[PDB]
Amino acid sequence: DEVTPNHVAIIIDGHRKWAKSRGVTVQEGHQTGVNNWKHIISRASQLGIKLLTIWALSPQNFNRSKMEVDFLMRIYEDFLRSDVKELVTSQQDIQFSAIGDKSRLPEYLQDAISYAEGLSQANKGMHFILAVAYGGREDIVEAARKIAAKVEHGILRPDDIDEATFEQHLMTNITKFPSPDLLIRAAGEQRLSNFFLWQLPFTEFYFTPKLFPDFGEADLLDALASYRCR
Amino acid sequence: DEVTPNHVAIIIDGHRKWAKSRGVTVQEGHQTGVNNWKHIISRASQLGIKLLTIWALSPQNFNRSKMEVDFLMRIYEDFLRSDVKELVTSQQDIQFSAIGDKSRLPEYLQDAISYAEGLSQANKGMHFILAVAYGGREDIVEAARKIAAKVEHGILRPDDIDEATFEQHLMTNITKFPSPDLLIRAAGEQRLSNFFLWQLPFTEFYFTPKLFPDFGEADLLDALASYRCR
Ligand SMILES: CC(C)=CCSP(=O)(O)OP(=O)(O)O
Ligand SMILES: CC(C)=CCSP(=O)(O)OP(=O)(O)O
Ligand SMILES: [Mg+2]
Ligand SMILES: [Mg+2]
Repeated sequence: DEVTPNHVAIIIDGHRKWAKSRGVTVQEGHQTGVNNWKHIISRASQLGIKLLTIWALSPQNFNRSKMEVDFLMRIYEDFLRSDVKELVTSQQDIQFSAIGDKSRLPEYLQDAISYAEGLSQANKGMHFILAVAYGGREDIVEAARKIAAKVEHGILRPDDIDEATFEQHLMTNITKFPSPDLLIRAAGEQRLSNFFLWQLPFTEFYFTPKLFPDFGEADLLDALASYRCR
Repeated sequence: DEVTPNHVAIIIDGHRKWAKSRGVTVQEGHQTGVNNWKHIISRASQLGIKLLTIWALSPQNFNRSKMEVDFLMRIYEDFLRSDVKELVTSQQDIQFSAIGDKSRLPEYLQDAISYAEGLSQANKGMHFILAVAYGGREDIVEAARKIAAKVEHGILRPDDIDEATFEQHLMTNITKFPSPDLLIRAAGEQRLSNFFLWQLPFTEFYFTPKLFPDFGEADLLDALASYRCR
């Protein structure tokens, strides 16, 4: 249909709460979370969603323990090496990109990223964006900075700045669907936590109490049925 | 306490639904809505909230019928002439400002605005912002434009642009609490509808099904008790 969102974005959350309640380590909470992604992605592809964004890491998250953050970075490298490789080379023909401040990830993660982006570069199936070291304020600031540089070199005048111009300097300029139709946030909190900001003026929000390690294909289906009801 | 938000913002909504269900005119839905404001404002003042923002009109709302929009503009002039005058001159000593594209309101509304802003100019009680012809994308765009002009005149260089700089060119630069701690939206929809965007990265969202003509002091209390629970 057209009652199918073009862009769906997901804030993952609840991994430590989940660990805690399972009597298990937070690293294991994280790993079980990330293991969900591939099925979520496949399911969104089957539903004819054109873009799925999973938010994996904010700039503020670099304030957690070094050990926690390093474990996440490796779990993500592993995801991009096994799971994403499968997705891009499967019949789903998924296109992979990452957005965020990549300069800020270790070299090994940056390499995993460019490998999966190269591998999937010509694919024509659903776009999958992994937003990693991505923050909405930082995106806007960085847009404003690029536009200012262009102003400084006479390439652009101040009154040329409109939404559309602004939109082309954001990190979402890699899609024609920058603005999510549907934003899903697991684990019950009702806030954006410095995810997309510019990109959300008419996005439908969907909040579930479900902890993300428990979040599956059915939970995506549920979010979509809410969406179709609005 | 400090478990009292500094800034609370409210998206009003549900007036036509309410009219419809009361068998009454939408103009009357709107009037009964706006009549709620003064008690909401007084209550927020009593609770020690430092800033309340009520969003009265978006740029997209200029797409409704001319008659509807004109009725709203007059209802707002009346609010600023009777109710706000009382609030600013009462012991609550409320400070009034309006934000948004004021150029775009009729002259009579612009005059009501400057009169209430002058009247309350030296007050020291709670700040009350009426956001009228205000849209979050437009705010960001207009910020970016001012900053670009300043770049063009050598007043600012591109790498001087940071959050803080960005924040000082937004329409919320009239407060030291630009970012709401708590955002309330009546009538059940779960979206921002092009309200604040930059200002919301850590704002707590509170959605009530209550139609705004039915929204009173108790509903503000309820939103605050949810907030204190997060
Ligand atoms: C999805 C991740 C990367 C963003 C962080 S959600 P969080 O638990 O880090 O943020 P809050 O502390 O819940 O506002
Ligand atoms: C509070 C007012 C001024 C903003 C508009 S809320 P709305 O009913 O105009 O917007 P939606 O159509 O519900 O997205
Ligand atoms: Mg968390
Ligand atoms: Mg409405």
